Amino acid sequence: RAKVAMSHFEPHEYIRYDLLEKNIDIVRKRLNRPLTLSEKIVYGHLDDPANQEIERGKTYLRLRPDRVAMQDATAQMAMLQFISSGLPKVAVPSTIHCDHLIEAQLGGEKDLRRAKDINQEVYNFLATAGAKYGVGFWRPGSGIIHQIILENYAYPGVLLIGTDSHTPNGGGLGGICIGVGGADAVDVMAGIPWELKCPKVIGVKLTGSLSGWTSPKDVILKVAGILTVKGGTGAIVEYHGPGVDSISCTGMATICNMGAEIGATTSVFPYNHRMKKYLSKTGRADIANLADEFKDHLVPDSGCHYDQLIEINLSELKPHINGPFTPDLAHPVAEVGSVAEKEGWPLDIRVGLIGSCTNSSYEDMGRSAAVAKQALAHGLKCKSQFTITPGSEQIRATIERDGYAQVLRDVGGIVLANACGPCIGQWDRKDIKKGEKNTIVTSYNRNFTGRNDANPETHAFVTSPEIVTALAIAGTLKFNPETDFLTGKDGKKFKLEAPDADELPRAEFDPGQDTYQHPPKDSSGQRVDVSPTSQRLQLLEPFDKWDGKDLEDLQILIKVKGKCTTDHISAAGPWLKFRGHLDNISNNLLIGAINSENRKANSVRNAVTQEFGPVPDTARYYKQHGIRWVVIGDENYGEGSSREHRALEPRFLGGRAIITKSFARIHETNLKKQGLLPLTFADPADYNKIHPVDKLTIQGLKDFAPGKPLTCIIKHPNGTQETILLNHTFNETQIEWFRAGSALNRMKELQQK
Ligand SMILES: O=C(O)C[C@@](O)(C[N+](=O)[O-])C(=O)O
Ligand code: SF4
Repeated sequence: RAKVAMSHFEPHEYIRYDLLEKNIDIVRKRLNRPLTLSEKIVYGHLDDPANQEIERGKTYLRLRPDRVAMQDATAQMAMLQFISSGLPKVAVPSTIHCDHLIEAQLGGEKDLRRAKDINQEVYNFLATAGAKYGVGFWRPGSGIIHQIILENYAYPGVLLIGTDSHTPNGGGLGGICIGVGGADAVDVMAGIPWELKCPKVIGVKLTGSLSGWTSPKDVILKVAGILTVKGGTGAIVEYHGPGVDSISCTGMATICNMGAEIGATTSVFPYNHRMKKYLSKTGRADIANLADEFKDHLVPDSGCHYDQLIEINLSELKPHINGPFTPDLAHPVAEVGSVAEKEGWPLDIRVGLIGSCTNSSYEDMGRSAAVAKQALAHGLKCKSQFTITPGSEQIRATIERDGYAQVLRDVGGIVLANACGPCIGQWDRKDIKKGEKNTIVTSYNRNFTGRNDANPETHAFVTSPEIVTALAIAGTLKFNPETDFLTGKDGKKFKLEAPDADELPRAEFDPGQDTYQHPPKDSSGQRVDVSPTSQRLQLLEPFDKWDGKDLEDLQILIKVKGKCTTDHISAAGPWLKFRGHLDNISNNLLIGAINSENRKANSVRNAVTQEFGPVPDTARYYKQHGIRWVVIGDENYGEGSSREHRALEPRFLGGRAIITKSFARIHETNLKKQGLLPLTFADPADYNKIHPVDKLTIQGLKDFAPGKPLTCIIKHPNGTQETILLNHTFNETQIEWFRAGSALNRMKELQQK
């Protein structure tokens, strides 16, 4: 066909639209119905399109992703498990991005230099394992994973998996980009088919066009409010309609990115002329030309069916700000000042933070600079503290060159290193004490309790970068940039004009400094060294195989009440230090979950000693004494970030099963991967039949089968027993993971020994 390379760093790996077309055509001859865009890309990547059972919401698809991307907080454990597989080289184009371990303290260069010294052991390990297994390495300072992927690796029609739940960002360039745990990335790096439950498809038809203060962020702040955080579970969100040509390519990436907050499998936009324009300005005009020739396969079929349709008229949409402790609590900016007042949310904004991969594009920085130049023209500067995170080195070098960084510095902003920083709590925040109630507004995406600064009483609101800038200048939520007046230096009242700015640089992007490290694909004789006394890295010891018996008289470690995110199960911030060390990071296990017994965090009753104490310590006491335990959870258990540490930590400390009303997708997959039993109540009311003191027996593991429920005997202290039924979503492939003790153990059994 054409021999067009997948990226500038892999000149030999060609885009296979011929394969994609061939597979779409085998499948549509079988289904004889129009296919949505996500169906064309996903089914076009099936391992076996002639025989695969295809039913939305029901069958597991065996897929062949084109590439794997990892960020350094999840890459360490993905690579420790790849190292246990014993396999010599990764099977597909794979990259590591070092963006999660650079703490914000002093700003830019200073924080990067400190991070490189503090994290040397870990950056060393990743660069060395990268050179040895043939994984490309983007050095600390290079940029945030999703911005480097949009700029270099995402293209129309790619199926990409990343060990990070905001991998959907890549949907802004017409690709299917899906968040997974590190063990799923090991399947694909090992060359074995990746499995994904066939998604439902929610269509969102966009009408009209954006005007004035409304930006692409408002489309997904509005959708999250409509769908709620559990509304997109098990579905891909597919944006379509005449209003799509009104959104820049980075804007589409913004909207696809935050679809992670409604639990969606991923989001996607159809190939159009805004993507073509972005591909040509990022050195990939040959890929835009090839996608023009396969354009029919990169847009939805006429008359395709969506399982749910939502319509949004971009011309009526007005600025939104969401939170404070969930991303789906939506408010127009115009009314948040009055709702805050009512609910007792601090009206004064201590810190305004722009950037992160969600909103650090050249157009986002240009629009924020446009608001900032107006304030400057009246002698004002920010009343709140103000920080700016560039998404990549190329964006930092280009906004520096075109003068936007200096405008943002002149209004009082501090430019932070090109890294997650305050977005996952890597922020040395000193202006408030812990427990001090305060408000910060961000252009980020998640705004859950204690995530930006480990203070549970910080009220974080997510909005667009131009609104964070307007509100940072005002210093209060009780300011609506569309209506209200500011007072300059000179005494005159003035109103902020709506920001206008170029979406892409008129000149080319300035690539900034050299940050990519290609693997020697020659040499590769590296020795990965993990010191046996390291506190940051530890090689894995395999988990135990199943004993062949039912699980009797299980102790409940904790029955959790309400929301239980993976930041409640395995907190980030300070614990990022131990992401490559399973025993040390297991000391945060479930310390944020609320115990229904006393409604406290990290305070559970030890059944033997009858002392209330920390959840980690109690689980290690049960493990030490041979007591197998269970977690009982509520709805959407495991919501959030993809970190497989939330599944590895309960396995390591002696847990056996997690029984909930429902699971978020990535966490449920991660639990199955590590040999635990994620089970749901066949009747959710049965959550109330189980009390912390009850013991449980799960029966029927001997004839464990797809679609057959498991029986659970609740043993009450007084001698009463109640039998209830538990559903599970295991197919046969996955029951083999459970019988072997984990998916990695099963893979190593298939290597003939
Ligand atoms: O797992 C991590 O490293 C944290 C993270 O960036 C990742 N994520 O999976 O969403 C987040 O947003 O919580
Ligand atoms: S922590 Fe924030 S900036 Fe980093 S990859 Fe996740 S969403 Fe993006």
